[PDB]
Amino acid sequence: TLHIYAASSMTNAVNALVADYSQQHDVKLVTVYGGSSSLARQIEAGAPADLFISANEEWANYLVEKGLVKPNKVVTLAANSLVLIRPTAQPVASFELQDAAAWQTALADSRLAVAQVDAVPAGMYAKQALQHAGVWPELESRLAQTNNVRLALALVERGESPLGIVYKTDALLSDKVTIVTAFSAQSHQPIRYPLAQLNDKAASAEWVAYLRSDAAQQILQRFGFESVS
Repeated sequence: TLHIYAASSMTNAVNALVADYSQQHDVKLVTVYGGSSSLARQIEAGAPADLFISANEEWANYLVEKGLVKPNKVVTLAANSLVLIRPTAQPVASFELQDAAAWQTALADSRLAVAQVDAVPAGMYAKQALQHAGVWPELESRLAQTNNVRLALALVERGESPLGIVYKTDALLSDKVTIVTAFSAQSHQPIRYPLAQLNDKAASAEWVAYLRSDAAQQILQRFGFESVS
């Protein structure tokens, strides 16, 4: 039994990857999805985990620093971009991201859906982008912060939040939301997903080899992830 801990934004792609792999190989792959920060802290506490996929470099390096992953057992798997979404049934024309007043008009009496901004990668990237737009001090007090990016997505899908900040890949799989605009590359740190191998089991190594292979990369591309050079 292999235990894979993966950022919530990886839910669908890892499910697809497990499915593809599981036909050629007689191994039981068990998956746990959640915010990358929470997953990492669970692993640090001793949770059985063979592999970890984070939505930022920092949480995988956290495990290296603590001595639970060797530095050469982390490889970058994929990249993403960050988007502003709305519920499909609630239209809002795009606006100047640096226009704090246009944010407060779109929000109206609601809150901006984001993952927890201090620790969850999607929240950290959101905060960076809003800081870069020059609108953070205004929006600071108008967030609905969730434990992971998929819970942020769901607030928007339900129409509870009229705007949210998620990854491009999260929007792409949902018909209940529409992309308002994408944040610029300059607005946040490049979104990169490391894959950390937490032990030397042969099965962990063969999984990693598959995840780095062309077959796995084609699946990640189809779910909307970006390649890394």
